[PDB]
Amino acid sequence: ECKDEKKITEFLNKARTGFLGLSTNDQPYVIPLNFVWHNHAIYFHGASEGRKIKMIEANPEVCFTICEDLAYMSVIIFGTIEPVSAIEEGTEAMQQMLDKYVPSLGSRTAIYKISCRERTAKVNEP
Amino acid sequence: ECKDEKKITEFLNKARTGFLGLSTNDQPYVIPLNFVWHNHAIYFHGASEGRKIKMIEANPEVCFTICEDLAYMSVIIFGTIEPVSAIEEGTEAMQQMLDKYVPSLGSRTAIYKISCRERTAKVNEP
Ligand SMILES: Cc1cc2nc3c(=O)[nH]c(=O)nc-3n(C[C@H](O)[C@H](O)[C@H](O)COP(=O)(O)OP(=O)(O)OC[C@H]3O[C@@H](n4cnc5c(N)ncnc54)[C@H](O)[C@@H]3O)c2cc1C
Ligand SMILES: Cc1cc2nc3c(=O)[nH]c(=O)nc-3n(C[C@H](O)[C@H](O)[C@H](O)COP(=O)(O)OP(=O)(O)OC[C@H]3O[C@@H](n4cnc5c(N)ncnc54)[C@H](O)[C@@H]3O)c2cc1C
Ligand code: NA
Ligand code: NA
Repeated sequence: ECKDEKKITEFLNKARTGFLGLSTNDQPYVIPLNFVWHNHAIYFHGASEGRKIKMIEANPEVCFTICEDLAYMSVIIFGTIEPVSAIEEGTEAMQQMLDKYVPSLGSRTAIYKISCRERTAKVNEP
Repeated sequence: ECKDEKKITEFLNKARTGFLGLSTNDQPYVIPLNFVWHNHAIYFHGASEGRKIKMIEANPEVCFTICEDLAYMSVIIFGTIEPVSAIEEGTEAMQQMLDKYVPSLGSRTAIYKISCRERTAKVNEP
């Protein structure tokens, strides 16, 4: 039931893959995504078309769950998602990603931002 | 947009962690779980108390997403979840898990079963 803000941040900076949970009606949908943790927020680059985007336009309340090694730590982030229009925020977040992953989603894409309303972390046995 | 039933099965047998997506109202909740793929279904052992179980009793329509290495493969499973009362199905599934993970959730637990109504797989670049 962890609460060490530096450990979590380190984890959120290193973790490669996160799982975005959406729902319209009572029908959940969970997809893996590359992401960066920046500001007090999760950003990812994504095609601005698809099931994920229909659901978001319908219901921007989302969940983002990350879980990995360095016993297992898992973080869950609740908040609301929205596409980024701020050019510089958008550009920072993109550079932050290349730096993270590299130190076609093709036609029409955008940067998306989940504002961290609530966050919970846990360390787990097996 | 893969469709090789043997490759997927091999993947579902080996993958360590899955992500269970639930919703009540328009509020998603995603948690990581140990699991086995058996029958045409996902089973896991879990405490029969907690947020996960309140939501399930309210809305048994769920999503289960698995994503890992052996380029990246990701599988999404849609279906309905329910606790297992069948003693032998329950016992097979439990043995299947020990064999998978080992070849406190404490008080009150159960085996849960997501019946695979629909399944989709994908292989991904980065
Ligand atoms: C490790 C990894 C990293 C990824 N990183 C990113 C990224 O940063 N940005 C990004 O946009 N995408 C990323 N993806 C793919 C991401 O899941 C896509 O956005 C998603 O696959 C397509 O989204 P959609 O809802 O618009 O798809 P749609 O094409 O509209 O999906 C419709 C149907 O296709 C199936 N489906 C969709 N996605 C998947 C999936 N991933 N696996 C199995 N079935 C699926 C579902 O059954 C769904 O109902 C990554 C995937 C992996 C595995
Ligand atoms: C890799 C790994 C494997 C796991 N395998 C299993 C397993 O097979 N069976 C099992 O029951 N559990 C497993 N867990 C833990 C699983 O997530 C628990 O069921 C869950 O953590 C508690 O479920 P709940 O909704 O009843 O929790 P509750 O205690 O009722 O949760 C209430 C609040 O706690 C927070 N929270 C709950 N779970 C997590 C979490 N995992 N990470 C961060 N915050 C959380 C959320 O903010 C939530 O709103 C595993 C976890 C990890 C990381
Ligand atoms: Na993972
Ligand atoms: Na994973």
